[PDB]
Amino acid sequence: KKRQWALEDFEIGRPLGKGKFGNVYLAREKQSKFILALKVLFKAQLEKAGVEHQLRREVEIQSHLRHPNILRLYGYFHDATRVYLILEYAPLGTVYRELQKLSKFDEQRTATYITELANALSYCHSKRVIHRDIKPENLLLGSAGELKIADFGWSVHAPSSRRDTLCGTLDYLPPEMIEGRMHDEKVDLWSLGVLCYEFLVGKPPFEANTYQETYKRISRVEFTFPDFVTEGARDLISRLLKHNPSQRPMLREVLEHPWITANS
Ligand SMILES: O=C(O)c1ccc(Nc2nccc(Nc3ccccc3C(=O)O)n2)cc1
Repeated sequence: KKRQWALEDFEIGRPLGKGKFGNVYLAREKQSKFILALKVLFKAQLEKAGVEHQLRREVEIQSHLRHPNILRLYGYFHDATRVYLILEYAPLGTVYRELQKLSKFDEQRTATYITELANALSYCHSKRVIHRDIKPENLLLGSAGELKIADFGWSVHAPSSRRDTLCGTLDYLPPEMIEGRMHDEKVDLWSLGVLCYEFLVGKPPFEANTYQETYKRISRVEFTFPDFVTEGARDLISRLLKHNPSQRPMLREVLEHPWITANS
């Protein structure tokens, strides 16, 4: 690295999105004309949530990991009242919008995203990095439409223990992370299972009206397949969404699954 920037090196463009600790803007590196994403955090909005030692992880991890399906993080710098992150810019938005845009995905688009996803995960896992936060809203799209994993905020070394207060929805967490038990790389395989189901049905398999009824549905692994989901998909999803971490497949089996060869 060896490059410390300032808000003055970038011409902020249109607001890409968000509203949490801050926003994400399209931005232009004045010197080289380079285009990227600049995510701003108000600093104050962070401290009062103690992410200090977690946003620290988001920045450090996502910085060293380099893979075509991982969103690259270039560097960062703090304002007088803020903290900006210099991220790779993903031209086609989040996968979350792609969904509200098509409702469901076909078996080739689902099989392909699941592929790129498994490869990308197999990499982080090659390095004991577990994401634990695979939402279709933490999945971007590169200029050629390839899936790109982002927001390694909840990322962590593994095997590990979850203190973590686990704020938002449970739609994507496995019985172990929700019943606050220990866990490993296998948590990212249950998530891959959910995504697959969501990419094909339009909603997650455990979706509920309350955090509490989802919690049940998850721990008891209670999910059903609408009539259109093909067998080959039910199979893979049923293989991934098994309660016992050790019984879920490896990524090879996922990248080799018969039905997975209905992609690109
Ligand atoms: O549709 C659009 O206009 C749209 C949405 C997304 C992108 N890409 C992009 N690139 C880099 C970072 C990034 N962060 C986010 C942007 C909005 C919401 C959440 C995030 C995030 O941090 O995951 N989003 C481009 C256009």
